[PDB]
Amino acid sequence: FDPNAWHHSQMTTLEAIELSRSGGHPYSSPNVPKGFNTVVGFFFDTYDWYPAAYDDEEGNAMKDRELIQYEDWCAKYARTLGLEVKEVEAPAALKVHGIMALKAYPEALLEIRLIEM
Amino acid sequence: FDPNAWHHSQMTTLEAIELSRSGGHPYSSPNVPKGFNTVVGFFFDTYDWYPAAYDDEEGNAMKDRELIQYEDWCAKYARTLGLEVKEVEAPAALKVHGIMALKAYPEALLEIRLIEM
Repeated sequence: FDPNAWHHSQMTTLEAIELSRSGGHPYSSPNVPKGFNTVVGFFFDTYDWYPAAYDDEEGNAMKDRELIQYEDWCAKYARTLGLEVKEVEAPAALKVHGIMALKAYPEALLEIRLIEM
Repeated sequence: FDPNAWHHSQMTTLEAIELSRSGGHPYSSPNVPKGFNTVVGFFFDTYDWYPAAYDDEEGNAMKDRELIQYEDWCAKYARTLGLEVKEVEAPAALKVHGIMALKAYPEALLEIRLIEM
């Protein structure tokens, strides 16, 4: 374990630790229109991120079987319900895995899937 | 057994039995636009109705605690999501309790609450 190593969250290990202790996370997208969020963003806005969360995935949250399911569900119901879906820039921690952009869904839809079910 | 005694579903006892045996129910509304349905309509379109279902309520399905919850849920999320909500004529089995109209929600919204949850 090295303190100075670059963490897969695209910051120093120390910075990752400070970020997690402050209740933050690295997976928020920039310039997300108000009332929208990405699945991964809303998930860690709700639940706690800890630096070792995606060690096995080398930081690629979008390999999480849990988050993939949520993403598939949100895509499905936003379409059948005629909801607006926005495209937003991926966070650096996902840009480094080849994900350039993410779908952002209405927060009410995320609330149903991520909190109620 | 009186086959011609009036059932609270607003048909003869015999008629209610025959309707139940054919997989029908008395709680559908007339002239519901395609892709919409009421809570009570969708519920019994999904699950089996039997004549004695609402003996205790003298046929007022909208006194069912479950169905009240589903209705409250759909009104809440239809509003927050900005979904279209239509007003439709109540079926006779509810007009007899003073309910003149029911709210009709998008079928996708009903699928979530009544089947997935």
